[PDB]
Amino acid sequence: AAKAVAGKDVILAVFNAAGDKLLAVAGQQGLTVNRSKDSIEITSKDTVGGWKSKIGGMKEWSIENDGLYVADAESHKELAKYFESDSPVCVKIINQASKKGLFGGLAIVADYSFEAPFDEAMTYSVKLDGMGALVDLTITEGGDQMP
Amino acid sequence: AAKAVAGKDVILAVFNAAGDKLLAVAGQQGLTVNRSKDSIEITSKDTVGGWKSKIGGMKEWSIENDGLYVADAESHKELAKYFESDSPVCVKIINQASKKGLFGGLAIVADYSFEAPFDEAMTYSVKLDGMGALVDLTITEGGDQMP
Amino acid sequence: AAKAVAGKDVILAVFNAAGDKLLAVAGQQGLTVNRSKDSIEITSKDTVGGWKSKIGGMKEWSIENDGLYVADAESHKELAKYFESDSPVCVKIINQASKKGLFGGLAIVADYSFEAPFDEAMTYSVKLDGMGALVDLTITEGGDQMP
Amino acid sequence: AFEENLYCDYTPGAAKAVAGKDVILAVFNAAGDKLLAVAGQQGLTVNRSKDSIEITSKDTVGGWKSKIGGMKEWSIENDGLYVADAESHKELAKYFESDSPVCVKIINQASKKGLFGGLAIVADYSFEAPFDEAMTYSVKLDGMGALVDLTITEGGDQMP
Amino acid sequence: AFEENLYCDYTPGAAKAVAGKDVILAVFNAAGDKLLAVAGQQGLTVNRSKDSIEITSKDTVGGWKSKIGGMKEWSIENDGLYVADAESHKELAKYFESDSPVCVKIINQASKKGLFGGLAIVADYSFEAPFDEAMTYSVKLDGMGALVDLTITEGGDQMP
Amino acid sequence: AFEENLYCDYTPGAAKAVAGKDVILAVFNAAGDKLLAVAGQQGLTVNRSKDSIEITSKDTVGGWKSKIGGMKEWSIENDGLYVADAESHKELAKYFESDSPVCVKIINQASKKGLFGGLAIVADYSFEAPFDEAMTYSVKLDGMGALVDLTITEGGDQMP
Amino acid sequence: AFEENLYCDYTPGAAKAVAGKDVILAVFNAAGDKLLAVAGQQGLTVNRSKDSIEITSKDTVGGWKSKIGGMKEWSIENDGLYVADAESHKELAKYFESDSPVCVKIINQASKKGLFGGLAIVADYSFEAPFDEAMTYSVKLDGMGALVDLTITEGGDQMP
Amino acid sequence: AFEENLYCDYTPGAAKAVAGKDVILAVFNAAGDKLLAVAGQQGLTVNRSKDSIEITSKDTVGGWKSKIGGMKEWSIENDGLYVADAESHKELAKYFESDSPVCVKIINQASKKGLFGGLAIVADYSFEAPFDEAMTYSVKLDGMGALVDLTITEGGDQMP
Amino acid sequence: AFEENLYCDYTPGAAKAVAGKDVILAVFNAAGDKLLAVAGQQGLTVNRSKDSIEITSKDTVGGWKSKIGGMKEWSIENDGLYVADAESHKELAKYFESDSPVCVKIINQASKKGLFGGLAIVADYSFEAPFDEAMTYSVKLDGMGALVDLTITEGGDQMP
Amino acid sequence: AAKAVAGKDVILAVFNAAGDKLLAVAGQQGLTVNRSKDSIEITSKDTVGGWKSKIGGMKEWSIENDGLYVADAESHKELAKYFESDSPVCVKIINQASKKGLFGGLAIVADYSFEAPFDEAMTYSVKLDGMGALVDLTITEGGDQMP
Amino acid sequence: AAKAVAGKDVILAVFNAAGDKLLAVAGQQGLTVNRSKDSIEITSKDTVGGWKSKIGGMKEWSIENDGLYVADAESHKELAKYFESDSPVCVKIINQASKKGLFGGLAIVADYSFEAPFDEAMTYSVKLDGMGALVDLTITEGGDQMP
Amino acid sequence: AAKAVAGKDVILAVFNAAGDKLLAVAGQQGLTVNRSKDSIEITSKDTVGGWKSKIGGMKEWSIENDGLYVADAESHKELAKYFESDSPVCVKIINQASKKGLFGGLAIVADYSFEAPFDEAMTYSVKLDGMGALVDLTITEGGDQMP
Repeated sequence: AAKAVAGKDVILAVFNAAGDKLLAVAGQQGLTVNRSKDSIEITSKDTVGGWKSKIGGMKEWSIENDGLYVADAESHKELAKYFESDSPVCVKIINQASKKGLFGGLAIVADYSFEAPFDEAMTYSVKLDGMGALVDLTITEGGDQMP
Repeated sequence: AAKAVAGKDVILAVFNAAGDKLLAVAGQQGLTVNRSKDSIEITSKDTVGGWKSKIGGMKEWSIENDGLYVADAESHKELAKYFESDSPVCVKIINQASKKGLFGGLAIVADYSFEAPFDEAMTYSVKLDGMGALVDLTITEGGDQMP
Repeated sequence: AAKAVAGKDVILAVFNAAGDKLLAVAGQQGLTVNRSKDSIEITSKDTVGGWKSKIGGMKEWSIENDGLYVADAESHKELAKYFESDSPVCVKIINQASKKGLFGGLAIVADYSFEAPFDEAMTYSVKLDGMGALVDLTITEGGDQMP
Repeated sequence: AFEENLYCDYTPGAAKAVAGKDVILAVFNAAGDKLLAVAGQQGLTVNRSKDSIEITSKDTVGGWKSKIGGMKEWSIENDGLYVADAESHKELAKYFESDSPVCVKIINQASKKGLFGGLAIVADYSFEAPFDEAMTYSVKLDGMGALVDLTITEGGDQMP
Repeated sequence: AFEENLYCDYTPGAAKAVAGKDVILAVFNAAGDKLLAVAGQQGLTVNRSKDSIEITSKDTVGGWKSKIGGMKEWSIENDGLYVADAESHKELAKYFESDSPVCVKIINQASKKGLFGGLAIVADYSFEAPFDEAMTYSVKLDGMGALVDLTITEGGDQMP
Repeated sequence: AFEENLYCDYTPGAAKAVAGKDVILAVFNAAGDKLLAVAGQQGLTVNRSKDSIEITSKDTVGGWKSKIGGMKEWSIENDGLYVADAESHKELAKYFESDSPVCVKIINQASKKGLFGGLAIVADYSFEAPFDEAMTYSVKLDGMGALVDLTITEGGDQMP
Repeated sequence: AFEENLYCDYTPGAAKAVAGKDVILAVFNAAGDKLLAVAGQQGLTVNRSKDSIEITSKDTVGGWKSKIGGMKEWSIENDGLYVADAESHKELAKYFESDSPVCVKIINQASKKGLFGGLAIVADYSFEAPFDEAMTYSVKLDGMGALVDLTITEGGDQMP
Repeated sequence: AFEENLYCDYTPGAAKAVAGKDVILAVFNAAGDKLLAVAGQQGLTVNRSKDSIEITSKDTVGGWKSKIGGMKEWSIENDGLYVADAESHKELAKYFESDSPVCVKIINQASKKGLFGGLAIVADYSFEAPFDEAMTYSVKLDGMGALVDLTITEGGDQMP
Repeated sequence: AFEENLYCDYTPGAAKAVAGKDVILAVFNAAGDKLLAVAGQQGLTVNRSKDSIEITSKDTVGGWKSKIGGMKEWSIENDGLYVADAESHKELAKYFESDSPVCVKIINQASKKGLFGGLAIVADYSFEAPFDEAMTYSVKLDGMGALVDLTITEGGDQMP
Repeated sequence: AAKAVAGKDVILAVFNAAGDKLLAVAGQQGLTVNRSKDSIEITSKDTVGGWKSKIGGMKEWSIENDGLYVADAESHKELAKYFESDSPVCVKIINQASKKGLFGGLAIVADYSFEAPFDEAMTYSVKLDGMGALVDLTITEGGDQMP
Repeated sequence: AAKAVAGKDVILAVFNAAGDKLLAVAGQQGLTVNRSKDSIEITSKDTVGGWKSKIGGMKEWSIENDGLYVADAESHKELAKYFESDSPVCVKIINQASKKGLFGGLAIVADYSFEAPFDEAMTYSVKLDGMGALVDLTITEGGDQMP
Repeated sequence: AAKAVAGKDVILAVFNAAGDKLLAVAGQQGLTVNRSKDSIEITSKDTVGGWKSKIGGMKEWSIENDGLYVADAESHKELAKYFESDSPVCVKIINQASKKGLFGGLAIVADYSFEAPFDEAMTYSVKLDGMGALVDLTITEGGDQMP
């Protein structure tokens, strides 16, 4: 196999308003994807043993991406438009090395903040909150649009 | 393009009481702009799937700025008046290298505090809470009054 | 005796969908097994002494795992299937040095998250919440299927 | 799911629970040919009560109060998200204004088994519009006659 | 918005939710030519109830209590931030002092569709002045007559 | 405050709020020449209620319950910190023991505009002294007639 | 467990506690041969009350009102997780519809000792299905006669 | 405390607050010569109310309801820590069983001024003993007659 | 404990507090020879109330209602952990079923002083078994006559 | 101007009991002045836009000063009396180099704590909670009594 | 005197199920004996002064022990049985250098978790919650059984 | 003056049961004295200004003391007796260099724990919570017994 995938090869990609171009957000430096599921309590004391009973609940997901900020790139000119208009955004995760998509979904820009240290470059941070199903493209055929 | 914006060129500017001067806050050493949106829950389980559904909620913004404190400069004697008079203040974010405005809005001085360590220079911290819309000047035409 | 067990010799393994193959989670780098019990307070102050009285409650367990992520790994292609289908999953802990099983049980994939730096390899994290009893195999006879 | 099920007991002998995301309230349309699930559902409560008449006779040994059972009533409350365009809510309003009996059913949409069917009356059709929330609706149905239990009676599996 | 909607589905088939910031209360002015949106609105409650008369006959097989639907009534509750200078607030006071029946409407200002219009009486017009908050008002309107549902009836879309 | 108000809109077109620290209760002295602000004020509530007389006639088409406007009453709740030697607090007690009507006014200091004036009786003058807090008082006023709304009428703007 | 029990006293002389996971409500089937434990039990409440008749006679020195004991009543409230297919939950419906009295027993399944057995009527068999949890049931039984305390009377220890 | 009080203003013009730790309830002994402060005082509530009589006549212009003041009443509720051997608690019981009126005075021990004196009867003398706390008592006093305030009337300054 | 007690005052001049772990409820057995402390005690509440008769006559100067105290009543509420085999619990049930008055006493087990003795009726004897806790019990006793206060009367200190 | 103020020149001074002597708190090693205001929420959603509305709240202030502790110092025999007597203390902040006062006000000694390491000298910490207005002496005329 | 006691000399010991043997739990590397007493507040402000009156409340204790985990050690084969059976366990803290016992008690295994990093040895952590009195053997005579 | 006080000279001592002997706790390495006062909020907004009004509340104090633990020392054989017997302890903080007492008061032993690290010596920690007045000896005459 590959035995690893270098972190500099997976990127976040945003669909433009018409959906014609998959713009990779410029200045990407970090990325984390959270996928969680709740747990319900079916603990009813008619069962032998001594262990607590649980089942699976609801699933949700989120994405955090931060990096260097340039305000002129078309990718950052779209994130502002989506943020101000409260429109759902289409996000995809691309392994630009193996040329395969990873995870696509609809998200809402929960945060768009950025910092300007005096001895560094102005860095930006983005949080996207999950809106519906996060389609696992590693288990589902298709989803390989490159840009 | 630019591929980056060095942090020593993004500054915070404040409109004076009359509004005729855009005074740059002296002693600036750090700048953080936070922009957040709430996320509402509409999970009703007559919907197929298995992912917890959300929409985007209400938007808010704020600015933190810290640095060296100078007591006699014009800028620092106006933040005192704004804090004391309980008046909204007009704030702007300026890229003093690219000479483009970034974000302007009305803000409230929520925190105006400072520290005087013995073996260092006496530093100040400022927090401004957003009152209403924060205009993204990177997507809107205008907003370039420099000083 | 052994006086110790090297930490690279203890691994986490998962049963496939039909349960005919025990697959070691590819990319394993860390592991933590948490087993906790509740405590009930029975302080009825008709009792001489002066120390607070307690008894035992219910027992829960969970597993934290993390390591390097390989997308094509069939074990990683099965954890996704278990997470998506909300189906209980059979997990086991193997000491590959002594070829002895340690802990097996049914769990729910509560969290399946992964994060990718810019200067490192893409890492993955898994949280498994106990769906009932976790049978310790070091006290009970059996449980030694190796793969 | 193997090793002779030594620690993983996958044997199905019961469910031990029914997730609330699977019990749904359904209403028959005006024609009675289509079962519609009330859209935006988020809660459901079925109350079944029986009156208790006292028959205490003051010439009996003991010291306990004697009681007998009376009549039975049933009611349903259901709240959730309100979408005024859903045809199910375009059906509830017509029943509310027409003062007509309405046919209601409770479906375990995961077990594909009916639970309780009956004829009820829309006693209250109210809803809330918080400024920072989504508009929620509340529905109260008062029973008109017997609530037929489908867990002990055959049939009642019209799924939609 | 592409890849054949493999993961992003924007297809319009419903709303699936109605944000409460999209539903407002509108009041007709005295002359009836201007619909004023009550300024400072923050909460909205609509109550619609029907009684239940019992006709339990002691000669009916079964064991359940028989009923029919009673009289119908309705009411509105509102509350929000109060300014004494707004014209809409300058109309509620006039109606309250004059005992004049007031025409009220519920507007989905997002979908541009009316919901409920009717004549009501201002039963309660109260307000508070908390020292560490903003002075806020609460209004109760008791329904006089039918609550004309605009979701089933055609028309009633005056937005102002 | 400039750039043609491109992002900072300083135009005053309304208040959009009235902070609760601006609405005070004022009481006329015995002579009626001095308006005293009740010292230590921390909370205020004004209740205005109207009764509803039902005229439901069993010969009306429709299906909704008919009601009209009844009689109107009003009351005021105040609470705050109590200092015994304050002139205002030495006057409410006098009105309380003498059972005399007391003239009350609601004043917005920021707008310098009267809101509501009337005659009331102190139906309750109670206060608590928690050990770990400051001793606070509460006053309940019931009004015998017209609560004149100064937001729609001319005059009545005395500040004290 | 040793060192002459210097710091560890394992001596059994009482229970000093009875965990709630050891008290089970059980029901006799229609035939009366099978004792079924109500599946999904999560809470239990036993209420036993007596009335108090007053005999305050004014010709008695003192100043305290005199009372005696009235009649005795008892009831059981039990709530928990609900599965419709369970055998115990299927008799409760049959008992509830048939008005038939039900024999109920409360058992310390850890001590294998009966506590309270008697006849009761199912006054309420209601249940709720929240959308974000498992659907739960609640049961109320009112006692028609004596509740025999098995802790002071010999017998009554059937385990199922 | 200087620089012409440029920033530090001590100048006494009021108290602006009265700490609750300075307000203590005290009772007169049976002989009436010793004023004892109830030990363990932790809470105090002095309620004073006046009834309202309605004089609504259907021939009055306006549109509001007419009322006057009725009869007045007062009561005191004091709770705190309880010790059995204190003289104050060894005097309250003597009043309680003997059903004798007790003279009560509420005193500001800081300003050395009395506030309210009266004659009351212990209508409720209860106390609580939580296991993980100190045992707490509560007292309710109902007055027979006038509650003479000492803030408007001269005198009543005996401290003990 | 020294340096002339300059900062450490070890002189006992009062208690200033009585922890609730030192106040227990004890009952007399059927023979009346053993004082048994209720096992599993965790709470205790003693209520002592007195009625108030109004004697307001409409020819009295003032404005306050005239009141005189009526009859006196007392009651006790206890709760805590329940163990079935405890002797005190095997005595309480016998009194509950037999309608026999029980002699009850409140004991300060630290100071070895009796507090209150009386005769009571077990009005309520209920207990709960939450699934994630220990089975708890609650007892209500209503007094048939005078509750003898032992803090004012000499005697009554039988400790067990 | 000065472009900065050295931190070893900002000191805290306390008025004595009679108010005749402004004592510099002996042992000063640090100083922090916090000034905060609250924020009221006035979101009325009959207003177009999409950004959250706020107004000015309630203002308060506090000071924390820490350093080395000398018990026999006159200033440390005054703080103890104020702390024990529950009396307001008049505090002032001095730029002892520029001979200009900064802020004066009445405060309550909320905390007076001190810690004594084994291998270092005995240090003390003081917290003063503001009772009312913190008068700024930089935008107001006067207030320059040095001692 | 000794003026110190080495930390490699204090050990935790467990009485087995029969109680005939005192087991030194293998792999010990850390101990923590926490003993706390609650405080009840008796502030009644009829008392002169100005300080908050308190009394002593209820007492409790707990033990934390972490170290290397060798599963085959028969000492660990008793901790597992106690954890699974919810039976109280007799615990003694022993100074193997002075040959004196310190603290005996009846405790419950409230937490039994362990960690397996790939670059270290498998470490285990155990929490024991006190069910009643912790007998201090330093004051009381007896309690000197080592094994 | 002194301008400083060495931390190795501020030492904690407690009184024995009879109170005839002042014993310094053997093995102490640290000491912390906390003295706190509450603050009520009395903002009545009929007042001009714009700041928040506060008065002082109740006062209470506490002591933290940790160091090396030696069991045979008589002083540690007195703290254990107090902790077991729930009796108040008279504690005094003295300056063994200037032979001056600082603070005396009654306290309860709220927390008496200790650590046994593998590569260190056994260390102990003590928390004392006072019931009422902590009389400071630096402003009052007396309290000067060293032993």
